[PDB]
Amino acid sequence: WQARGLGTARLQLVEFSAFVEPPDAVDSYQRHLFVHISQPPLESVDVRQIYDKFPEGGLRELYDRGPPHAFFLVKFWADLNWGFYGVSSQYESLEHMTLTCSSKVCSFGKQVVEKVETERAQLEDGRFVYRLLRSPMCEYLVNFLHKLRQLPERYMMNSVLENFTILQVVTNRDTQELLLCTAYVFEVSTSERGAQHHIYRLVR
Ligand SMILES: *C(#N)N1[C]C2=C([C]1)C([N]C1=[C]C(C(F)(F)F)=[C][C]=[C]1)=[C][C]=[C]2
Repeated sequence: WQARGLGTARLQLVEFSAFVEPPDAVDSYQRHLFVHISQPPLESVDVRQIYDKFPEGGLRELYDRGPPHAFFLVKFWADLNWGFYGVSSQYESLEHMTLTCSSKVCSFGKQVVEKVETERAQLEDGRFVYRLLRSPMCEYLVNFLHKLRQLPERYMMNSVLENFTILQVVTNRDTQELLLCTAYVFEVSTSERGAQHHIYRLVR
């Protein structure tokens, strides 16, 4: 009954990216992905080890109310060499729901920006999809990339990214119940390698 991917029986994640398109993309399009998830049981990380990096809206509260199986950790190795900055998310379910998608950016485990969005069902192939596509990146985060990208040393980037975390909570708006809560922790990938992720189940 343990998850094989990032999702529950009640809300799969299909794809997720954050990307930059250069102003030169109007003529000859190209995409650069800082992070990307496109979609044997997932490896397991104790939720108590990563309380310190998120508020106390907090990870402890949200796991306490549950459900435990909805909680996931993604480590990202960002690709940080490369305009419009966008984040695209897509989800699926078998229910018609209305989704509310709360993205908390935390620096040293304090909330620094929050984004909250709604997306309603679109029935496609017996399936409900929720397309949150090309949402413009929050200005702090685009600034946090340009500043982070000019660091002399990648261990400096990881040192900064050590204290930079993001908490996404996806809830049915109507029923107010939690569907999917994802903890993001960041490293920089080396320049020759592109973006990577490892996805864990948060347990207790
Ligand atoms: C703001 N803040 N944002 C616009 C937005 C965001 C961030 C997310 N969350 C998210 C962002 C990243 C990355 F920093 F861009 F890599 C990684 C994971 C989650 C989601 C939707 C819109």
